[PDB]
Amino acid sequence: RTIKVFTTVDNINLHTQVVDMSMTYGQQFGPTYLDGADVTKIKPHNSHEGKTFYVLPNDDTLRVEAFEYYHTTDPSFLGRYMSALNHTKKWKYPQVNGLTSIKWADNNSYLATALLTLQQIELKFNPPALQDAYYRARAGEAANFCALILAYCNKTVGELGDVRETMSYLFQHANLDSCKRVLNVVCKTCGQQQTTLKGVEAVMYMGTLSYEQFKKGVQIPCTCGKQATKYLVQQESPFVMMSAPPAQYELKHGTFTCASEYTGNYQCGHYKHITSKETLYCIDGALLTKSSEYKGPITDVFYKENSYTT
Amino acid sequence: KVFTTVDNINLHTQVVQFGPTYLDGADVTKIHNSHEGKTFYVLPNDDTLRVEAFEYYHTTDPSFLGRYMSALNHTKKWKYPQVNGLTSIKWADNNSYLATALLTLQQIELKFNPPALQDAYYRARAGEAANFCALILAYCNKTVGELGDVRETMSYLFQHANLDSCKRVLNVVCKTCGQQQTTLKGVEAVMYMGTLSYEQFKKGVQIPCTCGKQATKYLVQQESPFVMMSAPPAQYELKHGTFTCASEYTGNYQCGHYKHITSKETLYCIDGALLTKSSEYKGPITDVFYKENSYTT
Amino acid sequence: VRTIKVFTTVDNINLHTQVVDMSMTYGQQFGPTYLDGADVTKIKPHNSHEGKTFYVLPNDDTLRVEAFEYYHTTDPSFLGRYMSALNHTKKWKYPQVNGLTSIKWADNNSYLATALLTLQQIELKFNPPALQDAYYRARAGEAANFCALILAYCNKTVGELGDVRETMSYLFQHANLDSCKRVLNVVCKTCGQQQTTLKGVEAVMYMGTLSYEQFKKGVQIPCTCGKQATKYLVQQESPFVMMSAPPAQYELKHGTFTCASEYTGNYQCGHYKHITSKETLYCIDGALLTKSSEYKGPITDVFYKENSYTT
Amino acid sequence: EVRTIKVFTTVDNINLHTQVVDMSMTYGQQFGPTYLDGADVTKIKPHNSHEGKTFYVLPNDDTLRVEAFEYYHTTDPSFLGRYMSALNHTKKWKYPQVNGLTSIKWADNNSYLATALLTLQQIELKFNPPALQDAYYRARAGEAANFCALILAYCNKTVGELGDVRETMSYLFQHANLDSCKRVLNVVCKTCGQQQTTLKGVEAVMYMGTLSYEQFKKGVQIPCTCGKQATKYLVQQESPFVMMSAPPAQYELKHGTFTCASEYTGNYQCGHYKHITSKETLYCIDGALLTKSSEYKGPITDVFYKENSYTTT
Ligand SMILES: [Zn+2]
Ligand SMILES: [Zn+2]
Ligand SMILES: [Zn+2]
Ligand SMILES: [Zn+2]
Repeated sequence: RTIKVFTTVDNINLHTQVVDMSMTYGQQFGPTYLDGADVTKIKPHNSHEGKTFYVLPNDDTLRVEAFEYYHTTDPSFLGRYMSALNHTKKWKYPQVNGLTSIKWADNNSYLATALLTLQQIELKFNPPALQDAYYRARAGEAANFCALILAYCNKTVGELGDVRETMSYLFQHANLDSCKRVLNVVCKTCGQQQTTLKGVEAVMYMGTLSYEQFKKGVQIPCTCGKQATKYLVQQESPFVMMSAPPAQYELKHGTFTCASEYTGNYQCGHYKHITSKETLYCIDGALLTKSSEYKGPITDVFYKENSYTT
Repeated sequence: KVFTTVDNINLHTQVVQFGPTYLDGADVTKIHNSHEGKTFYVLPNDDTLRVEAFEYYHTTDPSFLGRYMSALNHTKKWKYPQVNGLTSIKWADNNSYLATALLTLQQIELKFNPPALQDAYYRARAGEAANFCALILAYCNKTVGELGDVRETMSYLFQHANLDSCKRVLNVVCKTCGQQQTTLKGVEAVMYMGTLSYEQFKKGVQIPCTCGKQATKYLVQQESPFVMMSAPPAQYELKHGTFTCASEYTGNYQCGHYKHITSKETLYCIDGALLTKSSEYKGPITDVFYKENSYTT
Repeated sequence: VRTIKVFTTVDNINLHTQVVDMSMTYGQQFGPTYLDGADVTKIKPHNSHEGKTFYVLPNDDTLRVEAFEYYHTTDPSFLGRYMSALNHTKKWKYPQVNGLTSIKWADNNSYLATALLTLQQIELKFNPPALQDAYYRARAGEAANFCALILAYCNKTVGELGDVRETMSYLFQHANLDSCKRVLNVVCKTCGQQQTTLKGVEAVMYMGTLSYEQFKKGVQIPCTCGKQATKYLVQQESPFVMMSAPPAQYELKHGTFTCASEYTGNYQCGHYKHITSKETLYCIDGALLTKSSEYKGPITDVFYKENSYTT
Repeated sequence: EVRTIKVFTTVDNINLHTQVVDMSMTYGQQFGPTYLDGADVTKIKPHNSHEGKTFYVLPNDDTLRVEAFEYYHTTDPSFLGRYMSALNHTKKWKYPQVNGLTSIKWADNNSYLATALLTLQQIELKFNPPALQDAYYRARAGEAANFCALILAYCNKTVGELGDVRETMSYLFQHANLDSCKRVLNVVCKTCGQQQTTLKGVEAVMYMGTLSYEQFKKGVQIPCTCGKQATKYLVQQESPFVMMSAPPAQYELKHGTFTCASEYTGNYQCGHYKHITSKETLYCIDGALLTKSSEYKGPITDVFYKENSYTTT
C-alpha cells in the first residue's frame, strides 16, 4: 500500500519519500518526471520502488538545491526545461569539422550556430547543470544542453531565436567576471572621457562587426551632437563578440574565429555558421561547404583575445 | 514555332511578344532555337485566356497564374521523398505546414473541383508535387518562405472541394434559453474549432452563451468521410488506432514548425523527410483528423 | 401561474396562438424567439407582450411547411441565418441614389448594393413570396429584409466576401425564368456544327465576355478536339441578358448597356461599384454618387436589355 | 556646367545628415532607395526645390544601421521600405475624432487598424522604440498617419491586407515596456494534481479562450493531458489593463463592466472590425460613424479591462 521512492531536483540529493499507490504522483508531488517521461497522471506500478523522480521545487530545501544546480530561482525552470527536452532528445547531433552541431529541426538554426561557437571560444559556465550538459554536448549528446539553453533564454522549441540574445543570456551564466573593457572618447564637449566595463558587457558591442575598426576607433555621436570617436583603450578577455545589424559583409579568412549569418524570412529566419580553420568553412546544421572567402548578411563575429592596448 | 497556354490543355500556336512568360516555372520574360513545339505559360491578357484560366483554376483573380508561377519556381527545387507510403516534402523555406497538409490530403477521401487541383494532386500522389504545392500557396495567397497555418490552409482548400454531401447537425442547451438545433453543410460540416477530441464532441463540450451561463454543445448527426477537429496547440496524447492523422505545431504565431502524426500499425511521426515510429505520441497537437461515414446520436 | 396569449410565426402571415407560462423564458418554451428581429430567447414574458407576434424557427412538421411555401428553402438553418443577418442589416442605411435604392457601405457589403441596384433596373419576378415581399420593401427604401434574405439564400454572413456573379445566379434560380430561352451554335473546323438549347438561368448568364455584341458575332472557346471553336448566339428570348467574365479593363459606352458592376481592391476582400447608364453614366458607390461622360474600369458583369433576337 | 542642391538624408528624421546631390544622377544611384515623405524617389531626377528637404534613405552603412536600430528597435533590412510603402497610403487616410479619440475613416480594409488605434488611446501603454512612442503622441494629437504606417510594418502587413486585432496587439505589446506586469495562474486537475505557473510581459496581459475576465477570476475549463477537464483561474494579476480574447461569438457587453472591446463580422478571408467603448453609455465606433446604445450585443472577439493589482480570495 506504500512504496519507497526518491525525489530530487538536481539528480544528486535524492530525498526519500513514501508514496501512496492509491494516489497519482501528481496528487502527491505536483508534476513529476520519470526519466524525462511525464508520469504526473500515473499511480505507482511497483517497479518504481527504489527509483528516483524529478519534481519541481516545492519545499524550501528543494529550491536551495535547485538554485545551487541551475543558478536560477524560477519555479517554472525544471518544467520548461523538460517541455523543451521532450523535443531536443529527438534531434540529431552530428560532428561537423570536428565540432558538435545540430541537424535542422524545429527552427533551431540559431541553436546550432550558438553551440558551434561555444566550442571554439574558451568559456566555463558557473551553474553545475550547464557545464555538465556542455561537456555532454561536446561528446555528441547535446540534448540536455540545448534544452537548457532554451530554458535559460525563456524560449520554447520552435520559436524564433536570436544568436546575440541567446549568447547574452548564456554569458551571464559564464565565468566572465575577470573581463575588462576600457573605453575613451574625444570631444563631445569634454575633450577626453574614460569609462570602464566589466563582465558580460566587456565582451559585447552592438554597432560594427570589425574588431580592428573598433580598435582604431568608431565615430559615434556625443552629448552636444559633435561626432566624437570611441576607441578600444584596453581589453582583457579570452574573446570579444562584435555584433551589428545585418548587411553584406565580407569574412576574410584568418581574421576572425567564427561568425553567424542570418538569411531567409526575417521573422522565422535561418542561421548559418561560418568558421575559419584552414580555409573558410560554412557549417549549416548538418551541411558543410568550404570556400576561400565569404560574403553575406553577418550578425555577430567572434574573435580571440589575450590583452590589448593601443 | 511554340505553344502558349495558361492551363496546359489548350495550346495556342505561336511563332517568334507574349508578356510575362514561363517554361517550367522559370521567368524567361526578359529573354532560343531548341524551343520548338514546346508549351509555354503566360499571363492571361485576353478574354479567351481569362476564361481558360477561370475554367481550369476556379479563380477569377487576374494575378493567380502570376503567383502560381512565382511559387512554382521554388517548389520545383524542393524534394518530395516517399515516407511511409505518402509523398512528403523535405523541409525548406518554412514549408512544414505544406508538408502536413500534403500528407493529410492523401489519408482522407477528398475530391477537388478545379481541374488544376485534381490533376496536380494526382501528380503529387505520384511524387511530382511541385505543382500541387505551388497551387496551394497561390490558392491561399501565401508566398514561398511565408509561415503558414494548416487549419487556415485546409479551409482554403476545402472551399475548392466537393463537400456538399457532408451534413452536420449540432445541439446546444443553455439552462435558461432552451435548445437550439443547427444544421451545417459543406466545409462547416467537416471543420470544428475548440477541441481536439472527437468523442468529447459527441458527448458535449461547454461553450459560452449570450445568456451568461455555460451551455453545452454536442453532435447529433454527421454524414461525411472524415472530420477535422482543431484547437490551439497544447500538450495532448494520441493513442494508436483512435484517429487517422494529426498535426503538431512547435512555437508560436510568428515562427513555428509543423510535424505530421499518422496512425497505421503503430504511430508514425513524419517530419518532412524524416520518419520516427512510436508506440504512443504526445506533443502540442492542433488538428486531429478522424475517419467517418455516418454517425447519429 | 401568470400566463399570456401571444402569436408565434415563421412568415408573419400565418400566426399561431400560444399561451406562455411567465415563469419560463421564451427559449424554454419555443426555442429561439424574436420580437421584431431582437433575440428574446433568454427572457421571460412581460405583461406588455400580449397579442404581440413573435418569430420562431420551424420546430414541428406543420411549421416546416409554412417556411417552405414562403421561402422556397427546406434548409432548416435558413431562418436562423436570416435572423442573424437581420441583426446587422436592420442597422444599414438605404438612401436613394438616382431613383434607385442603394446601401451605404457597411460590413463589406459593396456586392449587395450592386446586386440591389441592378435588380431595380431589370425586369424580374421572384417566386418565393418572402423574397418578393422584401423586394417591394427594398424599392420603398426598406431593404434590410431583402439584404438579409440574399445573405441567407447565398449562404454568406455579414462581412464575408461576396461575389456579384455568384449572388445573382443564386437569386435567378428563385426567379420565374421559364419564358427565357437561348440557342447557341458551336462550329469547329474539325468537329462540325452542333446546336444546343438553353432554358432557365442558363439562358440569361454567360461567363466569357462582358460584350453582348461580341456574343452575337461569336466567341472562341476550347473544343474537345483541341482547337479553338467559335460559339455564337443564334436566338435570345428573355427580358435581359447578363454577360460576365473575369475582371479586365473594359470600356462602358453610354447608352449601350443597362448597368454593370466594377470590382477593385484586394481581390480576397474586395470592393464593388455600380455603373448605370441614364442620361449620362452614373457610378453609384454605395452612398456616394459620381457622374461621367465615359467609364473605363475593371468591369465584372454587364446587364443588357433584351426582348427577342435572331441572328 | 554642373548643378547641385543640399538635401538631408536620415533614417530616424532626428539625425539629419547633410548631402550634396549630383543633379545628373537620380537620388537612387547616389543614395540607394530614397523617399520623400513616403514617396519613392529612387529613380527620379533631383529638382532644384529639393534643397533643404529631409530625405529618407535605406541604412546602407554601419552608422545609419545603428541610428535605425536605436529608433525602430528592429534590424529587419526591409523595415524602412515597408514603412514608407505603407506611409504613402496612410497619409491619404482621414483621421476623424470620434468620442474624443482618434479613429480612421474606413479604407483599404483598415477597420482592424482603427479598432486597435482606438484601443491604444484607452489603455495605459508605453512603447520602448522611440519611433512608436514618438508617433503615438502625434496620433493622439490627431495626426496618426505615421503611427499607422509603423504598426503596418512592425506587423509585416501591407495596406489592404486583412488584419487581426489580436495578432497586431500581440506584435505591438512585444515592443511595450511590460516587465512590471506579472500574472500568477493556477491549474487544478482532479486526477493529475495542482500546478501554479507565473507569466510576465506580454504573456501576462493577453489570454485567449474567454471574453470574460470574471470567469477567468472564477475559473475556466480547459483540457488536461490526463483527458479530464482541468480548471484554471487567476491567482494574482498585476498590470494596468488585461486583454481577453475568444474566437468571435455572440456576446453581450454591459456598461461599466469593461473598458473597450472589438466586434468582428466576417470569416478568415474577409471581415470587418468595429469598436465598442464604455463611457457614460456604450459607444460603437465604426471608423468614422458613432452610434449609441444602452447595451451591446454582437460577435465580440476581444475585450479590454482596466486593472491595478488583483489577488484572488
Ligand atoms: Zn560639445
Ligand atoms: Zn442562455
Ligand atoms: Zn473539334
Ligand atoms: Zn490530469
